[PDB]
Amino acid sequence: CISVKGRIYSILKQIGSGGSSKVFQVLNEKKQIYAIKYVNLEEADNQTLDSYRNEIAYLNKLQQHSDKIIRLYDYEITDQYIYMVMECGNIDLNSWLKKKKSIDPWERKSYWKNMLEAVHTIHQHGIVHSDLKPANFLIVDGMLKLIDFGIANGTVNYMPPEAIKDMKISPKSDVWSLGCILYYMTYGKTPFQQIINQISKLHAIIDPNHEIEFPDIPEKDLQDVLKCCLKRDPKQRISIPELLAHPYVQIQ
Ligand SMILES: COc1cc(S(C)(=O)=O)ccc1Nc1nc2ccc(-c3ccc(NC(=O)[C@H](C)c4ccc(F)cc4)cc3)cn2n1
Ligand SMILES: [Cl-]
Repeated sequence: CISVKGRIYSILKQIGSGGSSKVFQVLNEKKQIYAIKYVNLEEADNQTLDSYRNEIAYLNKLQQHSDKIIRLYDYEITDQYIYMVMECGNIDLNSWLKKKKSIDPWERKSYWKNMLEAVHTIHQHGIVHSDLKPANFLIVDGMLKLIDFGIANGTVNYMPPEAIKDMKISPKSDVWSLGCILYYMTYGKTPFQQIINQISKLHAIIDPNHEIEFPDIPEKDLQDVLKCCLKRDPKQRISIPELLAHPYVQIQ
């Protein structure tokens, strides 16, 4: 059992395991299920501490706004630890993408509508996630949900081109990454999943004369979204507001 704000939660099991953190499935007093995230601050430098405070502040704040942000029922913070008590998932996306070989199309689209609402609402509060990946979303009553904001602190397929020339972050960056996910969700893999040598996989992402391949398919709209989501020049890439009005999410 765990105590947050003098409330007892019988642990049912581990679900998540970071270096300094855990996620637990958990029964409350009335034996309703919840996920609780534990973070251990014992070893946490001052920025890492501010990053946590910020992510939490912003996750706290976007409760009102969107059911597509992971619900957060309560939290405690202390110099030693953090507990966050949250609605409990079925499974993350990275998980659910690996097993599924064949995806119903009215359900891929429902999930895409869900990703757009979520990322739309963080863009409206000046949050660019800057590292979107399926890990960052969670299925919850068949509804897809964002669980973090890329503020707090090993795949590389979802990385947008402009990211690689950091070496300035516009919400377009997120659109690329949502792209990369949607691509996997229709062509069973990410765009640069074939190019295993990483030094060159980076070179492919930035190269305009390199051509991402979009197999012709039944939903032409969906083919259009992916091409528009994966334009290298971010000012030519399609905005979240644009994507929300695209036939693909609009035509029934
Ligand atoms: C059976 O349940 C399952 C099973 C399987 S599995 C093993 O089948 O793949 C998989 C999943 C579930 N459920 C589940 N439910 C929930 C609810 C909430 C979250 C959740 C919410 C927010 C965060 N936030 C953060 O990690 C960020 C980085 C953060 C936030 C605050 C900080 F101070 C520091 C960092 C992270 C996780 C995760 N899960 N996961
Ligand atoms: Cl509660």
